[PDB]
Amino acid sequence: HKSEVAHRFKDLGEENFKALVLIAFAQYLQQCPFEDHVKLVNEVTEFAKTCVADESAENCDKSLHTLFGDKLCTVATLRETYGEMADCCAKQEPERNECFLQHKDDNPNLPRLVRPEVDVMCTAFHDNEETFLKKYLYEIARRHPYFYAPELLFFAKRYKAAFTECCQAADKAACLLPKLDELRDEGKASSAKQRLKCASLQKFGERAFKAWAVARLSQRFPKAEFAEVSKLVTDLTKVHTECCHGDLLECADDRADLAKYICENQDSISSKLKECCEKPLLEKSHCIAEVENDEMPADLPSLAADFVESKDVCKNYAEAKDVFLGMFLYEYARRHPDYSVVLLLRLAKTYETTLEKCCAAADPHECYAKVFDEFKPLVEEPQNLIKQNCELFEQLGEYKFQNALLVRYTKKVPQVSTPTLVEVSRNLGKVGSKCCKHPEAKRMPCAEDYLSVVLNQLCVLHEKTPVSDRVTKCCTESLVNRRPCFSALEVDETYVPKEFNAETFTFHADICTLSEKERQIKKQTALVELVKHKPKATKEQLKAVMDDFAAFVEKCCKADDKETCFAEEGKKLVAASQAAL
Ligand SMILES: CCCCCCCCCCCCCCCC(=O)O
Ligand SMILES: CCCCCCCCCCCCCCCC(=O)O
Ligand SMILES: CCCCCCCCCCCCCCCC(=O)O
Repeated sequence: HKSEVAHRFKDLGEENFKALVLIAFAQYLQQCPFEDHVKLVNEVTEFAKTCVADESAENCDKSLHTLFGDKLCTVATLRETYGEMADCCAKQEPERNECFLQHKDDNPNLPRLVRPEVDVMCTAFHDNEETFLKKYLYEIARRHPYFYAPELLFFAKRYKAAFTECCQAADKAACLLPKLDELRDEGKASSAKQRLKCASLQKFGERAFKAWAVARLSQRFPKAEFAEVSKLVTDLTKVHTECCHGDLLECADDRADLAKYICENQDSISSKLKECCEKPLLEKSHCIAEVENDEMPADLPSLAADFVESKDVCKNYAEAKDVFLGMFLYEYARRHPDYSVVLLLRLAKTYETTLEKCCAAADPHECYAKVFDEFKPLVEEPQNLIKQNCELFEQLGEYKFQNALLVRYTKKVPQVSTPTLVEVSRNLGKVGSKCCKHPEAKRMPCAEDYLSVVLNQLCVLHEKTPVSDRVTKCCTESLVNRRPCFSALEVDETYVPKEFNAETFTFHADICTLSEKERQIKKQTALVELVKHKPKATKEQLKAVMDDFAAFVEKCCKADDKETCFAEEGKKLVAASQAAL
């Protein structure tokens, strides 16, 4: 490997290379139009081929970062369009690439990407599949310049498959529009997981990330020995640390080294890696990162002997505290793939707190004898919440569950924006649909994973437009204490009922012509404003108003002169409601 471009061209293949080069340029030159990028990509790609033919051909022995930066420095308009970015070109290499990284604009001033109609889309897809897809890949790459390029490429190919299938189905939109929604939401979620892992690492440090990773790796690979699990956690932590810094190639090399290491030591890690490890380099690490938990060994004893009963608990602990705590987490974790990672972490902190206390007390052995009892309420807490909220979802269906949640959280934090209360409640309810379909034992991991993105989105919005101290508390706590801080929120008894607005509770006959989605949203917005206006209102009372409201909408979406019914019956609904409440 005298030629890093040649070697990359050979590993990836022409198609993948072209796409990844496009994404890379799109992420740095975020205001250059599609056609400049296509020219760059073809220039780099002709050049690549030259080095494949002959690794000694001129400039082929240069560094990927060298060639990338030289090409950025060739763009004629660099100073006029990107100002400071052009000053990077004056640097010699190690710092030039670090300079360009710094001048990527996260969330730049760009107008929202409007979804064309299905038949406009499918026609452009048929008419010129290549430019349709790549022009859209360019549009996403340039608005998400830190999005890991191959994860973005993985998404692109699922769009290609979605268009391929649904554009030749005789009912185009009912096929395609759902798949575009799932992709849009997986995209925003995966993006938000990235941004969350990197802020947690910054705030709380390496130890806390390594704790989290021990728990997760141990659930995944319950047959690995501890020393193999800690080797992995150390390499994971180096990988995550380098990928947060956001340099594409340094992240991609670290991720490949780890995937390579895992695929070579498969029989010391998990038996479910065969297929991932037969895939090409581009896809290996991604496949492994999503692999199912291995089945745990049958012969697994109690943790009591090593962690509670053994004399030498304090001595083994004091000799390497984190190592001992990590062993405890490893042994607990691999027996419980049914626990959320953060429940495992509460348990480990409990074990830690008790050892710190007990190993300095008169009789340590007696002191930590019953440490396992302290785990019981922590375990039961999220289990019981899932029991209760999934029972509710079983009774109500998704929509009516979402409305239960609206009432619940509007009352707890009625200063929150109505649009925000509505979105997070809809979203919480979808977490019910997804997670309450699992058997009891998969439910906690499902909840943890989807709640972490609903609650980050929550805390992101609130950082920007603060509203409640209590919410800021829950948002700035450890990721281990986030969800339970939110669960501990109580009804705000300080809230002054908001003033009646007539317009707020006036409806027009165009609600009959909205989608199911749009109707629901306008009703749920009404429900929030209802609770915001009458916060002491009882569930029985609330029900009585929603039944009449529901009755009202039906009647006037059935009437000759729809709009008169809305103004006239509405006068009767509003006055009836104001009486009863
Ligand atoms: C002339 C410079 C052009 C830019 C070169 C683009 C580099 C793309 C390489 C990305 C490596 C992708 C391999 C996947 C690694 C992984 O996630 O496991
Ligand atoms: C392979 C060993 C890695 C190190 C393992 C350390 C285990 C620590 C257990 C306590 C978990 C606490 C999670 C973060 C909370 C805090 O920062 O106090
Ligand atoms: C911008 C600020 C937004 C704040 C929105 C507050 C609404 C509360 C959301 C908390 C729900 C999280 C799940 C907790 C489950 C439970 O109730 O036990």
